[PDB]
Amino acid sequence: PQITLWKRPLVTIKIGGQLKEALLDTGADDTVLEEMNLPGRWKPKMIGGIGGFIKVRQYDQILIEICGHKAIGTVLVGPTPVNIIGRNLLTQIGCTLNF
Amino acid sequence: PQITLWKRPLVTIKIGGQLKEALLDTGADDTVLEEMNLPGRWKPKMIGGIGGFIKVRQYDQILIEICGHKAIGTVLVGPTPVNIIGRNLLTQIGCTLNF
Repeated sequence: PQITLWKRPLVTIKIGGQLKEALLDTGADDTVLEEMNLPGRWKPKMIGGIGGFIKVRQYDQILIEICGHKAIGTVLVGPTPVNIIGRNLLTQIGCTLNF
Repeated sequence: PQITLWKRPLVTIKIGGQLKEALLDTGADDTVLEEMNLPGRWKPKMIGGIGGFIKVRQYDQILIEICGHKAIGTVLVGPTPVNIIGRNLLTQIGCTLNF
């Protein structure tokens, strides 16, 4: 799919049996999702953005279907107001920027 | 140019006669640059991201050369640790996401 940018690049994702909307974000090193329950063992971690760092939980090898393309990777969970699909997963679905 | 995402999508921009590096960011509604001097008249504004909002100065119709492609649009200036090229300018250079 070719996605233009006049609107926020929001896509449908499926994780843990749940359906959600997430932002395909070229400016995020990592993938960070709003609060939700995931497969158990996690490591503490912090992430920075504009205006301040937040604490998040890091889960490894998590399956995530992004607009129909499966990918497994590290997923962080914490107090972000929007679901963010970062480069770690964008590279897995073969996503690129073009102009 | 086709840009993959294994590394941060940083490009060379030219603004106000200055050369800088900026992040092509699909997750930013606006374009926000680190502190710098611009063409005079500006309006106050705030932007939110992960962990907290910051105050910025909004400048209108600012010329900006992004990796060789000129674009004129609104550019914000404030305390961001990285130069961010948002969707308002990404649409002007015909930038799209593809997978």
